[PDB]
Amino acid sequence: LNEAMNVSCALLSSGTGPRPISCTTSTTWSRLQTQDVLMATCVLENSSSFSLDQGWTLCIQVLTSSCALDLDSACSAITYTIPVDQLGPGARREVTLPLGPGENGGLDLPVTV
Amino acid sequence: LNEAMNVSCALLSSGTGPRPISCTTSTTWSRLQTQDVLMATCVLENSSSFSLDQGWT
Repeated sequence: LNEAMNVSCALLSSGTGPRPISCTTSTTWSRLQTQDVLMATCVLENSSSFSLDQGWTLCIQVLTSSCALDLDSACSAITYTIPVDQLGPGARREVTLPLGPGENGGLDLPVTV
Repeated sequence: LNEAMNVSCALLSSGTGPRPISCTTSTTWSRLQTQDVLMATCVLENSSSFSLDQGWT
């Protein structure tokens, strides 16, 4: 818990550029069967010493085009979770989760992860 | 049909180089969510003049 307290103070306070923990998200184009699909590498980095012990998890959420359409959409959003296990200093792990065309180039674009 | 028979004869023939229609495969490791996957790209190439019009698969 003390490691968690130090980490939480690090993230929330110190209103500077470099935080100890970060998650940079890129986009990429990869080929599956014949299609091209978009991918999001979300790369989590631990630049500090605090070493996220256990009972930390990583909750990515991928929100489509944002508006209050009357009927609803079949998938308002998607969520993925991953338990982070050790993640000591300087380490990093990487998660490719797609955004790709929904069934007929079906990709409205602002899309926020 | 004539174009088909010509492609067929070229493909069945021996020339010491697979000219008319070739298909290479090549392995590439990719990434899906957490686990690395092994994919095979199969590139089909037409070198010769013969057009594979509708009817081939």
